[PDB]
Amino acid sequence: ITGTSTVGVGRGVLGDQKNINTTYSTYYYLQDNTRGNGIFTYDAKYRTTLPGSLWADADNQFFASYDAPAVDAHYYAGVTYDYYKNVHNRLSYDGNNAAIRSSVHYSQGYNNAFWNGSQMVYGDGDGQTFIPLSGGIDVVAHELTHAVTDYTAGLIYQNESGAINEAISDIFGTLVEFYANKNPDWEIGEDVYTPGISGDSLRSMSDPAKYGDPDHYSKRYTGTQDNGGVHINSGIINKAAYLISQGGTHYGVSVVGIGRDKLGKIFYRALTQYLTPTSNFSQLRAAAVQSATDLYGSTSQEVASVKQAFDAVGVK
Ligand SMILES: [Ca+2]
Ligand SMILES: [Ca+2]
Ligand SMILES: [Ca+2]
Ligand SMILES: [Ca+2]
Ligand SMILES: [Zn+2]
Repeated sequence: ITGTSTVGVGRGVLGDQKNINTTYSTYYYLQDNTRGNGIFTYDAKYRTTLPGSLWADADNQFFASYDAPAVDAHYYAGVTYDYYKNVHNRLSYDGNNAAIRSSVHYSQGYNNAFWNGSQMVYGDGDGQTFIPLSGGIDVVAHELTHAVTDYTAGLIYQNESGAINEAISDIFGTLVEFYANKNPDWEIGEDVYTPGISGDSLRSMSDPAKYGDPDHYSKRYTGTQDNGGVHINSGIINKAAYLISQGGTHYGVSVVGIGRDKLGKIFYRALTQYLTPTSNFSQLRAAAVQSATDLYGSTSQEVASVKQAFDAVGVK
C-alpha cells in the first residue's frame, strides 16, 4: 500500500520485544519500505489460500498473541535481507531487490514452513511438536535461502542436487543466526521445535547422526522417501560445512577450521558462480575447491581445509 513509513513495536513468539518497520495509511501495515522494494507480511487466517491479507493493525502495537508469528516473520525477513546485503552484496533473493512476502497462520496445526516459489509460508505448529515456525531465525533464513538458490544455481529438489539445495539453506540459516548473534548454534530449529523438551532440535550440523542423519557419504540414503532423502543426506554436506568452519577430526581425518566468514564466502561463490541445477556432491566439492582457490589461492590453508573436510565426509 502507499503510505508513511514508521516504526511499531511488538512481541515475538518467544516473548521478546522488538521494533518493526511498518507503513501507515489509516491502518498500520506490516510493510517495511526501508529494504529494497519492500518486506510484506500477510495473514492467512488459518486457511491455505495465499497470500491472505496484508497484515493491518489499528495502533502500531503488536502485543497480542495472534500477532507474534507476524512480528517475527516480518522482523527476521529483514535481518536475513540485511545479512545478504551487508555480507554478500546481494540485494534481496533475485539480486535486484525483489519484494519479500511472507504469510503466517497458514492452515491449522501446520507443523512446517516453506518457500512456495513466490513467497514464504509459516504454519503455527500444533503446540506440541512445534510452536509458530517464524519464531526461529534459522528457520526463516533457511526458507528465504531457497529463494536465493532458485534464482542462482537452481538446484533441482531431488536426490543429491536436492540434498545440496537443503544443506545450503541450513548453512546460510545458521550463518544468519550467527549474524544476528542471539544464542547462535549449529543446530536447526531449536527455538521452535518441541517446546516441552529442552536441548533438542530438528537437525544438527555439528553432529547430524544425533538424529539419525548421515555424516558420511557411505551412509547416504538411497531410497525414494523425502524426494530421495533431500532432508536426510543434507547431513553429509552440513557436517562438511561445520568442519570447514570449526575444524575437528571426523572418521580419522583432521580438518583445520577457517571460521564462519570464510565458510560463507566460499559457499556463496560456489552457489552463485559454479553450481548448476543437476550438480551432485562430487561437483559441489569441485565447486567449493575452485571457489576457495579463486578467493585465497591454490596453495592456501583455505583450499586445504575444504579438501580435508570433504575427504572426512567421504565425498571425492
Ligand atoms: Ca495492535
Ligand atoms: Ca539458537
Ligand atoms: Ca539454530
Ligand atoms: Ca525442544
Ligand atoms: Zn529446505
